[PDB]
Amino acid sequence: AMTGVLRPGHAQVRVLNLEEGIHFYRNVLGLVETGRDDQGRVYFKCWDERDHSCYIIREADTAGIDFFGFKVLDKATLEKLDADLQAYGLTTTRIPAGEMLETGERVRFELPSGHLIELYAEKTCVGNGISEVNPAPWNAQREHGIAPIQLDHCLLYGPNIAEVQKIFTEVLGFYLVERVLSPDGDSDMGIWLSCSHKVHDIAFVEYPEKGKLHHCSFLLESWEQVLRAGDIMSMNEVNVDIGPTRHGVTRGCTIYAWDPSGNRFETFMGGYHPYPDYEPLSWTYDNF
Amino acid sequence: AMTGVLRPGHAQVRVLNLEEGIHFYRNVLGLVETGRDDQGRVYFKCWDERDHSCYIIREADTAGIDFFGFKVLDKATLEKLDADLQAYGLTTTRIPAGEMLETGERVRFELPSGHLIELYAEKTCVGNGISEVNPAPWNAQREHGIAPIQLDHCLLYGPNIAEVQKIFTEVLGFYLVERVLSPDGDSDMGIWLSCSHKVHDIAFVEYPEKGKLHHCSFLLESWEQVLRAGDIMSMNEVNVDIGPTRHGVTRGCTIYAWDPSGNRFETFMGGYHPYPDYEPLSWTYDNFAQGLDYPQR
Amino acid sequence: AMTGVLRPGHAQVRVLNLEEGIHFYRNVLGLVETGRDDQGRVYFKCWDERDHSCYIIREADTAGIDFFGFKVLDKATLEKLDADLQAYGLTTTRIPAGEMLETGERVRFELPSGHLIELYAEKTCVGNGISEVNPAPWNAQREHGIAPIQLDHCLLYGPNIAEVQKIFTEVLGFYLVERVLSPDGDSDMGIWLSCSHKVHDIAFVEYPEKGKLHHCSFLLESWEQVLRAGDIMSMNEVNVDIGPTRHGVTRGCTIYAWDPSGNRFETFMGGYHPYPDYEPLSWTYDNF
Amino acid sequence: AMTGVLRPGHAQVRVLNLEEGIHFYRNVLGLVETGRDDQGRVYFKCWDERDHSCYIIREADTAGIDFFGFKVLDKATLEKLDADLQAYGLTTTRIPAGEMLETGERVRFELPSGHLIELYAEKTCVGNGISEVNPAPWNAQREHGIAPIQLDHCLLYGPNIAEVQKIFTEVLGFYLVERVLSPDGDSDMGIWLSCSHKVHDIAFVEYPEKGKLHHCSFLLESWEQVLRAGDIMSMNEVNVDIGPTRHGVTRGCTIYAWDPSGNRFETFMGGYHPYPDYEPLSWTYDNF
Ligand SMILES: [Fe+2]
Ligand SMILES: [Fe+2]
Ligand SMILES: [Fe+2]
Ligand SMILES: [Fe+2]
Repeated sequence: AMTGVLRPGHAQVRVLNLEEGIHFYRNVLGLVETGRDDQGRVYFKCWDERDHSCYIIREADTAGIDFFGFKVLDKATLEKLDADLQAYGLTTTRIPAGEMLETGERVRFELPSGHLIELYAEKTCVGNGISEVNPAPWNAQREHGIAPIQLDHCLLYGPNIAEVQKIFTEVLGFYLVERVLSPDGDSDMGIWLSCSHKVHDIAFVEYPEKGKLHHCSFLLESWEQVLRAGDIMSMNEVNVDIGPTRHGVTRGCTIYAWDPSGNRFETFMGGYHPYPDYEPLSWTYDNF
Repeated sequence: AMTGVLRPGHAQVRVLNLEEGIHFYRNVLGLVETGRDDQGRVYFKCWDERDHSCYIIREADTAGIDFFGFKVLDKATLEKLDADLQAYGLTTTRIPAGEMLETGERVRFELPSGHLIELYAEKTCVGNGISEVNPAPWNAQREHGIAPIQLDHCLLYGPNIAEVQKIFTEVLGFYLVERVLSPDGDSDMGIWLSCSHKVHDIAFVEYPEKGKLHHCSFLLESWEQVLRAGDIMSMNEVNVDIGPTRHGVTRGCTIYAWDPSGNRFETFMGGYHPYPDYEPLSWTYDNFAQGLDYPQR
Repeated sequence: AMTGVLRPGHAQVRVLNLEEGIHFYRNVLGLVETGRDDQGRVYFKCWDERDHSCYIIREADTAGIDFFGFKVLDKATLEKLDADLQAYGLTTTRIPAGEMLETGERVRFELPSGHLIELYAEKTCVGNGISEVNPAPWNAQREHGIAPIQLDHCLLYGPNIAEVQKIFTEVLGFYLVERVLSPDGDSDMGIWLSCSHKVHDIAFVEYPEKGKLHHCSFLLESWEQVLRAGDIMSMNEVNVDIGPTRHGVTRGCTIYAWDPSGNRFETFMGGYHPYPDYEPLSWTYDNF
Repeated sequence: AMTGVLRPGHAQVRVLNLEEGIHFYRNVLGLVETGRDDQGRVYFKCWDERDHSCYIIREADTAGIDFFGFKVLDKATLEKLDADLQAYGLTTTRIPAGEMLETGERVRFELPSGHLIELYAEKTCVGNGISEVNPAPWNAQREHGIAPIQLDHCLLYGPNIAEVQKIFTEVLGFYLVERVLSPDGDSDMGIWLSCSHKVHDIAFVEYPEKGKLHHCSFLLESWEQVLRAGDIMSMNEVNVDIGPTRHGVTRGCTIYAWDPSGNRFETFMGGYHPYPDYEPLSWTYDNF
């Protein structure tokens, strides 16, 4: 069974120019817009997902991530984790239900790396636009823009990664799948964490600047859809970070590109299938 | 967090001839031979898996599946599941550790459909043939035969699927992802169950005969690998049931082929990502009647 | 250099319902419509080709093919082929320019198999919808329906293959790439002919009835696109002959499907790269 | 039909060390070793080609290309071609048959760009290691190393591209498919020439030094086989130049890597289907 924290639920990013962000994400990446709220944010979800949002856009003075939340099994599991997080030593805040459109209340806290993380149990299930009975074999959203299948994860840059990991593995029920060993002596300079059987649901890399966003990732269906996302990136003059390639760490076949506002995002596919009884894989710092 | 029942752990299948059985599986299917015991069972595992075995072959007079087992999180989860299966009403058998090469003890029990299912917490980790430090994405093994990535599931034919469903969802922590609705006077004619975020770890289709194994399934990296297995099956004059195709009742692109003994197997890739909070999808009987899992055809 | 007969240029097929055949080819197959003449024929071209047309549909009381034409290098070449065909003994018919929209004059003759074949040197180049300067690798057109890349060939059914092989090899400048051997008593049941370095530009199979059309063929980019074609066909209730599969006698990974009128067509990719100096491959009858 | 110059026949390149070259091309690139003569050259051909060789390496003081030969339709075409070169103002050397293993006489000349070009009509057809009757659906050779399907072309660096262009399109019956403009006072900083219906069998870029080799290219089956070439390269610790990506000029999805001696080679796939009746595509200097 999949219990406790189930999967990445949503990332709310900051954009410099709303209209430019709404067009980029809706028409280039191919996310499906589900709503806009009186606070100025626009709600987006991957076409094949079932919940109302997985990526929220918001205008502000700088690029970067406001926060990253995960959906948990149920409301009981929400209070339980709230209590454990507190018991651990973190100050928990409770954003009331509805503060976000179609979203129940969420338990928020801040990590030693300085990132804002959320936990919620309820969020509307608008579905994927396909019938629940004999779902058709083909659908048009599938090909609107890049059109990724799900918010896969995010990679964060922050200072106290060790304290970070203990929180996730000792309290949130994640496990280390991959890690990058320090140049020497000691710790991990990068950690890939999973709360399921995916290579990872979130990853953290050691860095001084607190709360920095490296990237939010979207899973694609094949290597060819990655080449395709590449072509669509050029057609739309999207600044690309690292063209299509393989990731030693994760084995992901990916493309790193930039938002019109500087936020790095990723469209990849590939990876093995780890489970909680697995020992993590490690990479020497010189190979990182 | 992945808890309780984790994943398909092994299937023990019956081959009419042990020798030709080892060649096909290791040379055509591409599974990795990992050991052979006193009873003369020969063990295999997909190259990318980490545990000693996922597929065990035993010589016999009849083809089919002896049993199908799931790996559970830990010893404590195992004793608990054993306990809950008792409390629900099923009788439990306890197989001693070592009875299977490199495996801890397992909890066995028969379903109302007749198939024997097993649960275990321990099985030796032998690795995936690749270094644990600075690992490459693959090695020569990925190109030995079809070389599937993992034992994905199995589909079984049995008489009391409504009860099997209850057992798997209420006791074992599985959830329904998809089903085939009754011809009209509704009920369920087929069920696809997941204990993870996979479309299904196991499936059952209503059927008179008890203990029927429709097929065991192995996951391939991509659609091209599926095309490649088809070329490999052709070359080895393997008897293919239904060539590469868009499955249907599961979104998988697959090939159903036969064992030299008559055991059907599946090489496929693709699927969506369901989670425990999702509601299942449904297929109307007529639609299903056109599918690959229909008792007829 | 590619000389004489260059490539399949057009196929004219009969449909029982004009407007019902139009929606299908433009929306299911995804061909691009380029025009409609007074005879009530409508023209199509794969999106990546440059010529005004490659497939023409005419309303008639019976399905099948009217003719199949090949484009040749130039007028000189066309007049030469015209003479050469007659010197072999074949009666030649000359169709005037503009008889077909945007098409120059063609040379038409009938084979022993009962099919009509055409040669033409001129047809307006309308382009592939992409610019001539700094062209992108593709555009929206590539994802409208199946959207094949080119009219690849056709397979014809007819009675005098031996003589048909003769004409193509000795008059038209083609060569045998592959052949299916007759049961034991050796002659040729099937014939795959090339006038380029493609596995084949046309193919014939010995059959007692004359002028029969087995299928016109359309090329896709990848196995992934063949799989996609299968999905689009399923979504549109297209009657599929034989599902996605690896055809031995060509290596192509294809799908045979049916037009709403009964005209079979194929979408496939793959094969090898043969040349005029290569000896042909052979298949035994049973294997066939 | 394919007449005149059919396709790229062979490339002889120099390797600082025979043994390491023999290992790389045989076991990493996956070329099939066909032979070795008394001058110290070892011979290779792609597994799927049919002729005895497409790539010949020699131990020398430097790394570059000695010569690159094109196969022609027949002997008459060879004499024909040689005579027109001379009538063009090019002296031609005549290498006697046998000189190169399993290879007949060959016409050789030099381009104004300093490179040596060969033309030949005969080379022993060894086959592709698969039967000529009921060819197997696949062989183990197909997965031995990267294992390209054919010597697709080569790109040369040298001066006076304009001169070379004209020899090719005016004497060898090649034609321009794509060009790269110069900033202004427009001439071609780069040209892509085809003598078939391939995007190109050869290309040249304006360079001060003459006789330079930029890279020899090998064709792959699909976008996934390239990613695979990527992985195999990494596994063998081969230095990769420009990671897997979409080209633009040719549309080819490729990866450039280096020889254990410095020669750049390529393994790609993809591209359209041009013919001699097509007008070349153009790229402004800014994109190049
Ligand atoms: Fe990532
Ligand atoms: Fe299955
Ligand atoms: Fe065909
Ligand atoms: Fe190239």
